[PDB]
Amino acid sequence: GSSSKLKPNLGNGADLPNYRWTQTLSELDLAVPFCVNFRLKGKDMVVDIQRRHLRVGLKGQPAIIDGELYNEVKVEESSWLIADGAVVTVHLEKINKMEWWSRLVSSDPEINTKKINPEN
Repeated sequence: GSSSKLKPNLGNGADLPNYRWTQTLSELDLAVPFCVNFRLKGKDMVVDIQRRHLRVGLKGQPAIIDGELYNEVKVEESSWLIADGAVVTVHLEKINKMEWWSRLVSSDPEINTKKINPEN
């Protein structure tokens, strides 16, 4: 069933405690900050973008994201990087490019999509 919902951010995505994302009809952009006492390198990260699954986290630690995506993405046109100041960013290209997602992964509360503003 459905559960309690969150108000969408100005980018039509969600602000969660550990990450935030925005979207258009065709893509989604995620930011995942890490607060660590070392320089964040690829070797420290396990990130796996699958057709309908996403995993993001530090090696040896509980993943920050590890869940079923709201809908399918084109892996070949999706990507991630470690941006300055230890912020991991992920870009997802949607397969159905005319659909508002209500959440990144199924374990997150949905945003209230009634409040989406297509113009942004």
